[PDB]
Amino acid sequence: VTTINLEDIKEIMHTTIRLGGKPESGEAAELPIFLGSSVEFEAELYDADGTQIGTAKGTSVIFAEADGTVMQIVSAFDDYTDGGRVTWSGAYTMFPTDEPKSVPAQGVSGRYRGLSGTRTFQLLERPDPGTSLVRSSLVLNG
Amino acid sequence: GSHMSTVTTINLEDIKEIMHTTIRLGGKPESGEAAELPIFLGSSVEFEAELYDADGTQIGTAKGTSVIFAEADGTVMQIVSAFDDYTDGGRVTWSGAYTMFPTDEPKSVPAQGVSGRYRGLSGTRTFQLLERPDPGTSLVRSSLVLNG
Repeated sequence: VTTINLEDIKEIMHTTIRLGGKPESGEAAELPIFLGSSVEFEAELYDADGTQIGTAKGTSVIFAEADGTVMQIVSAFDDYTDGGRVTWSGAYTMFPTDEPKSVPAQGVSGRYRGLSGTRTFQLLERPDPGTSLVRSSLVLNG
Repeated sequence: GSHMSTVTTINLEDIKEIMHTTIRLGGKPESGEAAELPIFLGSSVEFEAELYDADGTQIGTAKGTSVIFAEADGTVMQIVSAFDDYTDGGRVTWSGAYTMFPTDEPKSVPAQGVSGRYRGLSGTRTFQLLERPDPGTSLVRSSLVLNG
């Protein structure tokens, strides 16, 4: 039974962050709609020795649940030079912002195809709105 | 990179989807840590749906969440994270971002077979809003194409 286990991924994430808010014009202004704050990102992925192992790209958007829990939804994927492509997506709690977060992941190509598991990501440093340092990990099996 | 081999095909067309929705307006956070931050809660939909073939036989269920946001030029988008569970015992995840408007044209995001006969296949999940027979319900025409 195959198990894949990437720990201590260094993830350098180039972020485009958008405030959102009430639409002002267009069809959306005539509908009950708020635009959520969003992050569009591209990232380089490195192993714990600093060797690049791949890249990532995705989008996350802020929303809230009935109980008042502020959430983020993300849809993203990794490309691993060695392993292949791994999609990942789900909703996770926004707060606290410095704890590790995880959503389900699916391997879809290369040696990762047909395995599924969990993609993890923890914000270490956000020095400016353009780049974040993330500590990441991936487990797949099947 | 993604998978280009298309040795095996699964093509599900003309799925009739009865979608039950929980709609939240969103807006500015009113309490807590989020309120001190410059953020907006996107309008969101949490949904569960029964999936039928064209004969009225249930072929599965779907569950997910979608949220409205916008691109830099102001184009309104939705992001969705979801999955189908089919009656033959497999799951297909699907997620991505698509342009909101017009709300009546077919939309689609990438899809991944994760278990059952779908495992290891990849492709596209499509969905088209046909009508809203009441504020809690959407009737959707859907299709799923997977290969690998």
